[PDB]
Amino acid sequence: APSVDPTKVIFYQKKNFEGSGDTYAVGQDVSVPGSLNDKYFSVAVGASAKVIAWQHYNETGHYREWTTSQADISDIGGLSRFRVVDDDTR
Ligand SMILES: [Ca+2]
Ligand SMILES: [K+]
Repeated sequence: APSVDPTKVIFYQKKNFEGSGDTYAVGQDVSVPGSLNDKYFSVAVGASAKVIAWQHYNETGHYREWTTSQADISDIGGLSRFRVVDDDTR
């Protein structure tokens, strides 16, 4: 994965971290823009950042927690909403 600052994550519209990336940071709750809905397919995850992610905008459907970089997030079945939070198990 490309280098990413500890408190940040970068979403890509291709698998394997290809193409231009969109950077988000700890403290952001994001409903993905209409034009980018379901279009993110990999994510570089910074050392102190954690992504809480949902298939649907209303925080339902396939659910994921990503604490490490993901080369393929196809399995969430179309990413629509996520939060970037401090990377802590508690
Ligand atoms: Ca979706
Ligand atoms: K992390």
